[PDB]
Amino acid sequence: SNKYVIIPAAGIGDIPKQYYKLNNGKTILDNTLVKFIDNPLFDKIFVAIFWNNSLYYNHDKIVVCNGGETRFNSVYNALNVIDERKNDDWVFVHDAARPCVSIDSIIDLYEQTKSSHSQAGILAVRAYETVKQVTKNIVVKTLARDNIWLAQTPQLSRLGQLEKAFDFCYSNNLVAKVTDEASALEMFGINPIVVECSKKNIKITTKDDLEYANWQL
Amino acid sequence: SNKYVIIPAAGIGDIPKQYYKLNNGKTILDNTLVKFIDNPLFDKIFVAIFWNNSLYYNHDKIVVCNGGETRFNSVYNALNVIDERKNDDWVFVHDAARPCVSIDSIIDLYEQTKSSHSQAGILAVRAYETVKQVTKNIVVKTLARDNIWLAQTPQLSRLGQLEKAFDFCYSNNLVAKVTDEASALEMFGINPIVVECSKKNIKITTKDDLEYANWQL
Repeated sequence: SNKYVIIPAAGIGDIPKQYYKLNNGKTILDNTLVKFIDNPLFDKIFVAIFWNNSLYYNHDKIVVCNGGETRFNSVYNALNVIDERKNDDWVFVHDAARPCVSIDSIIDLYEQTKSSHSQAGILAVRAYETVKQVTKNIVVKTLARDNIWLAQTPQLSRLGQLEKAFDFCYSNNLVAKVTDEASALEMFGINPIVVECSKKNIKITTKDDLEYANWQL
Repeated sequence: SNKYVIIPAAGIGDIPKQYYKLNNGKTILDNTLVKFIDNPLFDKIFVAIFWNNSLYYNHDKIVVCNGGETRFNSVYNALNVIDERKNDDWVFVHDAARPCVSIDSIIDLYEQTKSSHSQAGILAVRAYETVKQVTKNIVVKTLARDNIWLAQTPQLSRLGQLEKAFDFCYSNNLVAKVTDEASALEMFGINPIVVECSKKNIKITTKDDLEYANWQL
């Protein structure tokens, strides 16, 4: 089957953070697109968001499409733009700002997911710190240990089932409750496997993990 | 009032990970003890666990005491060993393996906590990644966004109320449900404030964050 990557734009929730030339004059989005562009495992990459002058990519593998109100919508759109898509194709949804994901992790994810009952999987890191929930800088609830992970991307699923979960969530107005790809699947009744990546795989939100990203290399 | 620091041993759950000379021949525990040893804000530090030959500290500010079956117990013990303790003293419980916490954060925590209704506070980082819960490497549940933080230490509380929460949790067999200091307080009916630290403040569990720790410096 074919392997597709969807890379969403996100501001949820002028000049998106993803046009940020970080180190080596290398745009934060472009550095991410690299690991999938230069990899024959991925057939097409759907970048959803004036992209003429982004500009680094009017590349063969790259297909641009219309981002939406939310991450969910951008991914939904991207799915809807995959012509000649088949139920058994593969979709990796990935953060525009994670150019630190390792190849070993992506491979582990694909293989393990491919042999799973679910046919869905996410990269994830285990949570050893206590998860709290907070209202107005006050701790309102706490989570009992220990089966807790923070989800990292790529998140991977067979295409057909992913589209059905998305249609299900959209048509039932569960979009706001949707956070990652896995949560859409779970609401649809599909529970993805978890594949441990490295804490080195982080999303670039702050100036601090930007530093981590540079010392990363 | 007096400011006490409790630093627990933890293996939960021969030669504890805390006798690990990391960089500069500087033991992971010792590097942590540094930020509190060399700071006049802290009056005494209780290190709970053959400590003669640990060895770097038979120091003035340092008091050793008997660690327990769990982190809860080690802290409980340490509380019970604070002679001349007063209800309005302060207790910072801190991870033996976080020598990366910044002074600014500790100060922010103390001040904000001191002027709060709770008189308890924790350092914390916001969670932007989706929190999952997992059984047998399979995602069983997911958390709806977005009021989610991972708790980091120090965790800080007035002494009296902390002892009452601990007595309450012990005497009601809630110890296994206890994860951090804040969770003991919450079960006691006290909700701590949250003070945002930096993602740079991490616990040394892996070889990867050990690398982060060295590039940290």
